[PDB]
Amino acid sequence: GSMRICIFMARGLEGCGVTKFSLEQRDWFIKNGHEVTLVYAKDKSFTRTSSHDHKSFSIPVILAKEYDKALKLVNDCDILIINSVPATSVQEATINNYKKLLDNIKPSIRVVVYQHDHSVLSLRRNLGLEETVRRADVIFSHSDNGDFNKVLMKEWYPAPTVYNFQPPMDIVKVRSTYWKDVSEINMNINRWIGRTTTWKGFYQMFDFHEKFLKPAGKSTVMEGLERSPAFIAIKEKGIPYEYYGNREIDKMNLAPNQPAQILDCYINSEMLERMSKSGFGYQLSKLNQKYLQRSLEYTHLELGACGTIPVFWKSTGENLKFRVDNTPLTSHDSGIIWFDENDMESTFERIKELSSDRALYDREREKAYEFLYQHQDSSFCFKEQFDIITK
Amino acid sequence: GSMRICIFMARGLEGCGVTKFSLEQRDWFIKNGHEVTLVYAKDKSFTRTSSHDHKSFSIPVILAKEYDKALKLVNDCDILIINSVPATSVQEATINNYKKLLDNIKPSIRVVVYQHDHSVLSLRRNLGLEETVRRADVIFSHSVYNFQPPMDIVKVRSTYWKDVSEINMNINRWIGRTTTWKGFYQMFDFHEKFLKPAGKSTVMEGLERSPAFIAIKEKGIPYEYYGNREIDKMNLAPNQPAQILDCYINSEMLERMSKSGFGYQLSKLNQKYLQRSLEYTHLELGACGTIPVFWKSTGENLKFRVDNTPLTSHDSGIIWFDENDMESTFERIKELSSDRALYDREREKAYEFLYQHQDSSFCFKEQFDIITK
DNA sequence: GATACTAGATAG
DNA sequence: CTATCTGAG
Ligand SMILES: O=c1ccn([C@@H]2O[C@H](COP(=O)(O)OP(=O)(O)O)[C@@H](O)[C@H]2O)c(=O)[nH]1
Ligand SMILES: O=c1ccn([C@@H]2O[C@H](COP(=O)(O)OP(=O)(O)O)[C@@H](O)[C@H]2O)c(=O)[nH]1
Ligand SMILES: [Cl-]
Repeated sequence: GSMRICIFMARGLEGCGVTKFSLEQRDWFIKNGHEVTLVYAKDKSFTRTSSHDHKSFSIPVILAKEYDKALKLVNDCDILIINSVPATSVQEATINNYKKLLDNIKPSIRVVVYQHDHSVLSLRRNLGLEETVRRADVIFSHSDNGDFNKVLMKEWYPAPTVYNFQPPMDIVKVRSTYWKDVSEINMNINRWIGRTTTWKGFYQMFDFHEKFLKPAGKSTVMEGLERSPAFIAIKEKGIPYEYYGNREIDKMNLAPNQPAQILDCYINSEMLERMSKSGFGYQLSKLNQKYLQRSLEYTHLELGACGTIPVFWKSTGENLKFRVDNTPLTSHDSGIIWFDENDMESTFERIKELSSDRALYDREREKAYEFLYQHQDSSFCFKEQFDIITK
Repeated sequence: GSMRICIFMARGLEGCGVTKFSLEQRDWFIKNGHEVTLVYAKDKSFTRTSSHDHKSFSIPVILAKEYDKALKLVNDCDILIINSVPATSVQEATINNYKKLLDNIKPSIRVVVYQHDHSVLSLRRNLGLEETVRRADVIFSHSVYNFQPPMDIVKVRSTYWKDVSEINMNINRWIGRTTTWKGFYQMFDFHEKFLKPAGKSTVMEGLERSPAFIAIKEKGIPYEYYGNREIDKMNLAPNQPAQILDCYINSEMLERMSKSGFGYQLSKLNQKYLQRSLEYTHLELGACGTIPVFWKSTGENLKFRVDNTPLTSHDSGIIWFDENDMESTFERIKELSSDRALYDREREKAYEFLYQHQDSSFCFKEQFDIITK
């Protein structure tokens, strides 16, 4: 009903899914007639702060020394949406003032908390999440069976209702901006996008390239594999690769019989353009079923929306439920290739078929785009969330 | 016996440690009967070029358009000492001519290369380091032979050492640069929690402006900034924030330090970069007559030149600043500020220890012998 | 195969 | 502070 919305990332602007969600959320609220202020605590900085285009509208605030500025911001809205909380690495002043903010927000402001993390390992790396949840008037999580719901919430309430949510994207806009004529897509390029955490399936991508793609003369690119501590393991296993920074992308060896070409971190818009011209995009996220309900990740949606053939993790499609009828995603003729770890041959065979038949290729991606649109477009999902928020 | 030495700073004259080493090296060679020419590439300019007194003899050359001039200079010596190489921010003409230079000097010239960098991050900003190693006849590193950047400690004392009666015990002077391992955050902290409340004053010289100040501000650290122009407007009275000087003239700082109760050099060098090498700012404190306050782990990681034992295992008169127990550090400082006799006793100790550890008379002799045979 | 997941230092 | 590089809990 035409309200003022303050979207708050108290952990900081990290540049990944929480930042992307906040940006898509802002867009939806603006598109639907509401006013939005996007605020983030800058007490902690992150590598991917520039990955998304937010600087022309985001408002940074140092919780440690600008409590007053933060307080006026969060209190100048009708609905306060908190998508992240301070990390366990911040100084006492930061968590102290954050907690102080929670206590001094007008009682009338509707506080909505979205928990974006899955594993308890990540959930524990938060400070003030308990007081955040206690002040929340509405709470969303990615799964009724996840650690947030089954571990933390039971720990705090031995209780408010926790609603499920999917992180939506304006899939129409992405396509309108990057979709390419199939004739301009290089069937030899296989592009994986993700992060350096085991459940993103980087090991499986290296394995698939070594056993099927490389031998078949194809090229593999992996974007987003930052050299964080987790990357140490890739070095210890002795996996072959060629690493490139963001200022040396054009110096990437995209010829056959080459190791996987790795990119550190990417600018979202630049990646979408490269992907729109890539034969196959890979998103191998493979979370434990307990974390899956209806949520695909932004990288899943980005593949389908930009026009490449999406290659997803089978068990992920099997354990996720289509938004329209709650049926497994794998039960639909979506055009998506469900990467099978125990049978990569069939996976590569499907890829071969598509690579040699532009018509079949085009038909299949059109199916993927419409399937993904129906499943997680902002026009549907944010409306569901809005109804729950204003319930 | 006497020889012609050309000291070449191909990166340019930055005005810090490499520049200081080059000038001290020139002094030692000249002092020991050798002819010296000091050459530097002016392709890249720097802020602290005038920090050290070199204009009366230094020879600038633009590698990009004075190759012939450069070639005749570096070829006009018996020993060529290369103390720095071109930065990656130089135009192709600069590095191209530098490599060409290495390939055209007489094969008979002894080329000595000194690697002053510590972290690999500083190394990756060096060009032509490949061909430099190839042409090099002798190579030195801080931690291939090891070396310590020596200074003529006795000469500094002789020029600035003041009677304890002339020293202001309330002044705490930190010297360094705007890079976290120089320990400026610890100095700010120490002033806030111990020095300021005790009515003491703190001056921090060398903190050049940089993006790091964005972080200093965000942390809400109080400070008053001064350019080398209005050093006269510096408020040294009690109850003041740390007083910062952006850049300093070496000779001027030594004079200021010689009259300061305590000098601080809080560089924290990971044990990997530490072997025997202290920095010039370390030596400068002990040489001008102030009480040196150094970083504890730095002294624990470094080995004394005389017997290879940790510096901290000696009764050196040096106050080892302990981030984990700053109160004890402050109590040590108070103790010395109260008894001028004890104060004099400790610095005399510091001077002799530092002299024995890294005076040019010892270190440059050691390096010359390595260079010779 | 914890492939079960997720800093610290230094230069400009 | 951001970008970049080493190599952990
Ligand atoms: O270096 C990177 C890494 C990620 N992203 C984007 O950040 C979002 C990450 O959301 P997702 O839920 O897919 O992954 P996660 O939040 O778990 O990293 C997606 O829009 C990615 O395209 C980006 O622009 N650059
Ligand atoms: O603004 C400044 C900064 C430094 N120095 C001098 O430059 C040298 C720096 O060498 P050091 O090894 O102490 O540290 P670096 O700056 O080379 O890492 C010392 O003689 C300092 O006194 C100076 O004269 N002015
Ligand atoms: Cl220098």
